[PDB]
Amino acid sequence: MVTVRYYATLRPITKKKEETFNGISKISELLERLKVEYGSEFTKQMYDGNNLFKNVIILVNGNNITSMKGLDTEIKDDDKIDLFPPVAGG
Repeated sequence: MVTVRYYATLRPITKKKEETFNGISKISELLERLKVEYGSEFTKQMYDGNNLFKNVIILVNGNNITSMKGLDTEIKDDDKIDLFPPVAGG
């Protein structure tokens, strides 16, 4: 199982702070999963202006993906993802 943390508008969107997931082993599939599971309400609540994911900040197993991989980023055995609100959001 993989643990995911919410800090951005996603928190008040799902009414939670932490939850587990299964089936996701990559960031690319993870992000797309959030928009689907949470629906458009999440994508819109996060989309401020034009783009959001382009500024979105996600930490994989405690580390920025920008300093490694973009959408092909993978998670470690630890399985831990963090979602924070981008400078464009809010």
